Amino acid sequence: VVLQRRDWENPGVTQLNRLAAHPPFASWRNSEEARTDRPSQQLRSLNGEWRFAWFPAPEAVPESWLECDLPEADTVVVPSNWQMHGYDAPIYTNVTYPITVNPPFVPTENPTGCYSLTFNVDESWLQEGQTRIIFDGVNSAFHLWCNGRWVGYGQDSRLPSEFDLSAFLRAGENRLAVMVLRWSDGSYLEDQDMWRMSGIFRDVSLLHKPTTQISDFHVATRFNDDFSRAVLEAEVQMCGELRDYLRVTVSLWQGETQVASGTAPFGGEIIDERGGYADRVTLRLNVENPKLWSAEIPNLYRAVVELHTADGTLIEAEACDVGFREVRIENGLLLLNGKPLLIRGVNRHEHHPLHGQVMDEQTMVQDILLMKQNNFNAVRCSHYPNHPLWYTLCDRYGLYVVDEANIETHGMVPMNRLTDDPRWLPAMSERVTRMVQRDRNHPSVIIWSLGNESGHGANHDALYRWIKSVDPSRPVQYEGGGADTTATDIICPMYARVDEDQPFPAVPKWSIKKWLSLPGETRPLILCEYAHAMGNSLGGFAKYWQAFRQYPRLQGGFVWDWVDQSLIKYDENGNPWSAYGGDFGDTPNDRQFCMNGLVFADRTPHPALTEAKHQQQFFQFRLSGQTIEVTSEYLFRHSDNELLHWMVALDGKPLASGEVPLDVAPQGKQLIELPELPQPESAGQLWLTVRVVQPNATAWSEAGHISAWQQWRLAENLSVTLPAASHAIPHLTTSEMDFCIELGNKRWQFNRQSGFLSQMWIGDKKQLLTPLRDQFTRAPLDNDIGVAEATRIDPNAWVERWKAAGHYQAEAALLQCTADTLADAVLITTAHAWQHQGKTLFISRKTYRIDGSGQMAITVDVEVASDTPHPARIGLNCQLAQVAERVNWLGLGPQENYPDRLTAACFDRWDLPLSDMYTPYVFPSENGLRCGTRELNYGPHQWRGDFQFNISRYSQQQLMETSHRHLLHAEEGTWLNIDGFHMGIGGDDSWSPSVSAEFQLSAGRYHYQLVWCQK
Amino acid sequence: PNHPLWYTLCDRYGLYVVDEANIETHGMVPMNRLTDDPRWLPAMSERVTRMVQRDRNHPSVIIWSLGNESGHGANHDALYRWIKSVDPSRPVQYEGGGADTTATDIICPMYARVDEDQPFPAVPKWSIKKWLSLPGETRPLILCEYAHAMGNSLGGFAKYWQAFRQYPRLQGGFVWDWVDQSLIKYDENGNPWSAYGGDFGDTPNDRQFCM
Amino acid sequence: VVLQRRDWENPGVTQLNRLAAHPPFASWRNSEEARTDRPSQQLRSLNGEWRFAWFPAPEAVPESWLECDLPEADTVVVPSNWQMHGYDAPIYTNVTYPITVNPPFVPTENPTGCYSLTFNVDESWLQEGQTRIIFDGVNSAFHLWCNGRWVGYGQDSRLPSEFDLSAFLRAGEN
Ligand SMILES: CC(C)S[C@@H]1O[C@H](CO)[C@H](O)[C@H](O)[C@H]1O
Ligand SMILES: CC(C)S[C@@H]1O[C@H](CO)[C@H](O)[C@H](O)[C@H]1O
Ligand SMILES: [Mg+2]
Ligand SMILES: [Mg+2]
Ligand SMILES: [Mg+2]
Ligand SMILES: [Mg+2]
Ligand code: NA
Ligand code: NA
Ligand code: NA
Ligand code: NA
Ligand code: NA
Repeated sequence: VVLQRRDWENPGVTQLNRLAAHPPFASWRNSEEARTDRPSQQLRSLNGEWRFAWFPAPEAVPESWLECDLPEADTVVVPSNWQMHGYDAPIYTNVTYPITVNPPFVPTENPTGCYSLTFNVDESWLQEGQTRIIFDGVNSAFHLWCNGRWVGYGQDSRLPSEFDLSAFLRAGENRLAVMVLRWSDGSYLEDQDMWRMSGIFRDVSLLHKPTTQISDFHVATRFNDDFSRAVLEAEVQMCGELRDYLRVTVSLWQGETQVASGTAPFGGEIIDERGGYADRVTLRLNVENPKLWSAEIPNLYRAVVELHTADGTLIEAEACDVGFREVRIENGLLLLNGKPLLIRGVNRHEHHPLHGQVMDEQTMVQDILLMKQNNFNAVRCSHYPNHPLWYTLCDRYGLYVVDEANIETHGMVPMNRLTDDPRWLPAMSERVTRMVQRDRNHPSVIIWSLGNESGHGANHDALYRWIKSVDPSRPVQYEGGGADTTATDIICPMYARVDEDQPFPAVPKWSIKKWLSLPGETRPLILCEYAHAMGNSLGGFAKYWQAFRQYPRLQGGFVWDWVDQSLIKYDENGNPWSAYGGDFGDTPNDRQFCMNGLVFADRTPHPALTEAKHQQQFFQFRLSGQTIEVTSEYLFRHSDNELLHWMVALDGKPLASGEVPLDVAPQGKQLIELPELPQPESAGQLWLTVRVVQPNATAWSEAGHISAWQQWRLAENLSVTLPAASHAIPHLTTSEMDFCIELGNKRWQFNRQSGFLSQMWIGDKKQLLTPLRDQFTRAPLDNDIGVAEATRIDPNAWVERWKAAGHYQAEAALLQCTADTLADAVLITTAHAWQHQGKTLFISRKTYRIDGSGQMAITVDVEVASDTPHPARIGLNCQLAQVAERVNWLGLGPQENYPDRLTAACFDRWDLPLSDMYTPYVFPSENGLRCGTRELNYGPHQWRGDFQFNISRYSQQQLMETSHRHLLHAEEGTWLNIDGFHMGIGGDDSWSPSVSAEFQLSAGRYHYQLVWCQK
Repeated sequence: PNHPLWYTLCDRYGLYVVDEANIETHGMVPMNRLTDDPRWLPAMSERVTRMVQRDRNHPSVIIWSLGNESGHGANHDALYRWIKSVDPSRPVQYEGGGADTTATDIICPMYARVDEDQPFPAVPKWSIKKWLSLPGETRPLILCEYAHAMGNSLGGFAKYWQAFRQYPRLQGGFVWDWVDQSLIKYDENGNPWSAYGGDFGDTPNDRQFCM
Repeated sequence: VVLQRRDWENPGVTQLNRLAAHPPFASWRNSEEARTDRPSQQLRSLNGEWRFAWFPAPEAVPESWLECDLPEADTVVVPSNWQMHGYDAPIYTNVTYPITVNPPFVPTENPTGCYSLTFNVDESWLQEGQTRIIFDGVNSAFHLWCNGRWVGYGQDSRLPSEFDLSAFLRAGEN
């Protein structure tokens, strides 16, 4: 019958004998436990060691397994994904379905997980009431047997499936048998861009309820105009036998204080001609001056729902955290408690590099802490309902949540093929309706989402209206079909750019500024996805935030995304390395596209995270003469855990510092006048830095937390004093092959065949391993690479244009190499042409001036042919002989920064270990650049000028040639890249050119100057 | 939905048709117990979607109905929007939950009187003249059922028609109903007679209310 | 499977193997016949004399009935309501359900109409294309078998239920 019906190939059967969905239950039999959220003896965990056997198909499972343990089975921890235990390979595919697209059919080879548990049930649980099993997450579908008897069936990987086991259990030893199918008709609705895994990956629990029970409860909070009065409305539903003596009490608590209470017998108001709900009641509680919930101040109350008898005997209690907040759209603005939100959001998948898609509390808290510490106030559940604890944590820590239905049909052609099909409406409706029924009481959830990347079908319109009808308290959004369809309250595009239109047919991505004012358009715009943080990315992130702040109806967005979906593999010596698509024999696959995070999989930050933090700052600063103006972007809180540290430094040398307490009302301004600063004697640029510091620890941060910072140039004194002339004079030695410059024991060698500084000497120690040459290329970032365009690779991608123009193959041709003796210096003049098969790409003209002081002044003038694609960089490189421990620089830092991602970096004197000047991106690329650098120190060398640089033990060539970071080997000496100019990194998306025009090297003629000397 | 030939005949002879989904849950307590329940949405959706897919090409079909006497539930709102989305060419009506809910483009009460209010709790039947001008109301009013023609009836039929002609937004209605649902039985003499509820041993029954 | 699954007591199962709904089809192989709305050779009526046996419950139906005619069956006109042929009583109730309100369950004593038809199919219909059966209205739910083999299931008394019979039919008698 089970093998005969094939319920996993029928979108009309999404469950059999599954109980109704509901908010989180614990069936407390003690009111104080419910109030204080203590554990409940009526809610047991079945997590721990289970038995597991893997089969290639459900037809291969022996019938004996229903009755007793398979000797061949292993003992595994549950929850788990079975790919994480190595029973088969996890698959990384983005858009293309991991199975042949033939709905509703799945492959006959369907990996099957056979889970079983032998466990005790006490007779007291069976003597009365109802015992149910709860599977919080099973991927992708499953049948359930209890003591050899079939119980039911479930689909939807991301919401709990519950079954009444009351008639199946015996007192004493019981056995569960769970047959989990990797593929089902549900998989067609689960095409999210992530690892495709399977198994019992979320909690399993047993819940005992009395026969007469609270079956559902809904909490709403409505307010007066100024939010000084609230009504809390609680609708309560029961199951079992109705009796006149039954009562529902709802009490509301602030800490240990009961704030309000209401009691009523069952019997709802008249609904229609047939009467009302005899099995429901609605309690209304008045609350004066409620403490309001926000991400800023997550004020929470506790509501306790008691089912009891008139004489005061408790039957059972349930409870939830209540956050008094109103979400509404009015006049084109999304308001929370009357105030326009600015969403500092991120998309977050549930991912662990060891445990796969199994979530644990520690990882969840770590993510929330890091989010809040980096000025995020909002998270999108991309693209499925989360582990239930996630919402409890967001309620308490204070984050705005977009709860999203587990529906994505990205790989369909066209994308709406299923979602326009009425045959798929039931299956889609359950994914939406069961999420709402589960999560509707969480205050952190402020917006519902209908799913992701499933086009726009009539099924979306139906389910949009269903949500609007059952829950008017939360806007509904959905991006599919062009981001502004009739199924969305919010214009919610993905990767729409700030100023640049991308007018695709049918589904254009308008520039976000333009989008708001299209004829007839009134809604708020919040990007559901933007700033694709794949690898070295988040270029142009500041452009988004400038527009967010300037335009009221641009209310932010959610970065894609939080955490790299890299998985851990082990080499022969047991050393872990980070793996991505294809590393498990999974094919077809989308390689490194699973890694788009602001943090690595182990939650170590990428440099891009600091740019996010800075741009999402909650205080804005302006400087006018002596006065600093601080503006608060908080909506609800005063700045009561904030002080402003200011610091004035001359070229990194502190000159004055101080601190002022911040007392800024929400949306307010404070004026801080600095003291009149003493005049510095020496030349250089004064820099003002201000930090906002949180003196007191919070639930989410340590004492001393820096939340905001800003820098300005103050007065500059130009160096006018003549460098007191040295008496020494360098000597020119000329041979046919070389120009050699000599000063004391210092020697500079210029090769006359190549035209490059080929070697330098201090005494008898060589300084270079490779000659100092021009470099116009970088090891391609993920943004440079893009995607494959079916029959070939996209010719529009930066890497493809560079390769086609012969940038990586370009060979230097010497045009001129001359030497001149001056009064107190030797002048070397060179010119090179870089050519590809007869076409001149670049001309470099250099002068090298070596004087008595031992300094070599390099002047570089470059012509770039207007018809060659703009080059990745205009700079010089060499492999230095020395490996030193520290790198010291006066410039932007301390972290990696690029021309379109350097707003977070500060100008100062920085000192780091060499290893910190390399960014360990899992997919290797150009990395570790620091911009606006005036002085660089490494070992015996000092370079001065105005440049960008990176420095590491890996050549651009190796980075370019290596697919994984663990495969990188330190080279002899140290590779130095010094750029006069470096192209932006982009990142608006990672599958098309995204470097903005002002960050491309398009000027045609470039000049930079550099001084190389010994320090 | 009717036998498919009905719509062909209405196309050709010329009658305006309200096509109505096969959903009536009158005997539930309260009336919307199933239609507000998301577990019943799939079964309900099929009765609406499959009607629209069958009948959408008939010119005689000018209005879609979501069913009859099933209260007002969230499933009605979903299915109302589904129809507006797939077929913008036809208004959608539904009488349940008070005749003027968010699930109807047309105020479509049953047995609302001309001048007399019937102020039932939750689901009042206002006078039709009064209903039109209720604060914020703009929709046309067309009675889905009026003038209950049971036996010696249609008293005051003129009163409806006077109002229909006078008020532009009173655009008429559908009499209840066309044909007596009596069945033929045979006695001892083998002579046919007209039978109603109870006459087949059927019990409980509602007697002559089928006529 | 059929008696075990009890699809008639499950609001999540409204059909099995039923084809998508669509506007009226006739599948004319001649454009002029289509234009003039004349009969189509590809649309046959199965109305007429069928075999029928009444049972008090689906459990009471003999397995043999799938394979061959039941001797106790009567020959009846279809389309028909079996109450009009006197097999059980038609019930007139207005609001109150004729069954106990206990959704989704129905009485165990659930009158069951066992219809059958022996009919012929042209060999040409089977050598090419797709042959479907169309039930314009069946009240209130039904399972369908063809040549002893289970085809599918349908609900909603007032809309056509269509099933693909191509793999079930043989040339000649079915
Ligand atoms: C590559 C695009 C055509 S689809 C693109 O893929 C991304 C890869 O991280 C994300 O999954 C985005 O949501 C999706 O729009
Ligand atoms: C008797 C009323 C309470 S219900 C009333 O019954 C009528 C009897 O013909 C019709 O069926 C109407 O549609 C219905 O509203
Ligand atoms: Mg299925
Ligand atoms: Mg996708
Ligand atoms: Mg704990
Ligand atoms: Mg059924
Ligand atoms: Na804004
Ligand atoms: Na991705
Ligand atoms: Na590489
Ligand atoms: Na009129
Ligand atoms: Na009647």
